Amino acid sequence: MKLAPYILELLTSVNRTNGTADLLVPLLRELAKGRPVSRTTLAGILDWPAERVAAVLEQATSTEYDKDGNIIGYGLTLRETSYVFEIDDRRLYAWCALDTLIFPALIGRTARVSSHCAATGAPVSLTVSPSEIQAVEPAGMAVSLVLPQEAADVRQSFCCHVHFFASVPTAEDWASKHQGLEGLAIVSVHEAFGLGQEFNRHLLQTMS
Ligand SMILES: [Hg+2]
Repeated sequence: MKLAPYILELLTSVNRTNGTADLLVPLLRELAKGRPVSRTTLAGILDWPAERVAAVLEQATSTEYDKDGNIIGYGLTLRETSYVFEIDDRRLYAWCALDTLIFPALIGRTARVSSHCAATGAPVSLTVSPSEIQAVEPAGMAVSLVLPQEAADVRQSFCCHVHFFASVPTAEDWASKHQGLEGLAIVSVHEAFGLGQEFNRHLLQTMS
C-alpha cells in the first residue's frame, strides 16, 4: 500500500518537459467538450505561440490526432477505449482505469465512468467527482496498478495494465497469472482514487 513509487514514476513519465502540466490541464478541459482540439485553441488559452505548444506535444509520443491533425487524445480521448468517461451529454473515453479517477479533479467536472471487469467481463461503473467517488457498482470494485516506466510510451508500459475489476479477490486471482509485471498490485477503487488525489496534488504544484 506504499504508493510513493507509483506517484513518482508517473509524474516523471508524464512531466517530460516544462509546460507539460501547464498545457495538460487546459487540454483536458478542452477535450472534455467532446470535440477535437486545435493547437491554435491551446495557444490562445495559454498565451503561448503555437510553436511552443507544438514543442510540448512533440515530446508527448502517445498523443492521438485525427485526420485533420487536431488533437483527439491525451489521456482523455474521443477514440473508443475500454474506459467510458462521460461529461454532461458527451461520451469520451480514457486510456486506463486510473485516468478516469484522476481527470475529474483536473477538469473540475463530475464524470460517469463505465467499463467491464478485465477478468470476468462484468459491467462496472461509478461516478467520479473532483472530491469523491459515488455509486460504485459493484461496491467492491478494484483497480490494477503497475510501475510506470520513465522513458517508455505511457500507454504501452502503464495504461494497458491498469484495469477495473469486479472485486479485490477477483483481481488478485487474475494477478496471480500475471508475473513479471513490475510492481503489479491490486487496490480497491477507493485506494486508487486516493492515489489519484496525491498524484494531482503533486502535478498541480508544478503549474505556473
Ligand atoms: Hg493511463
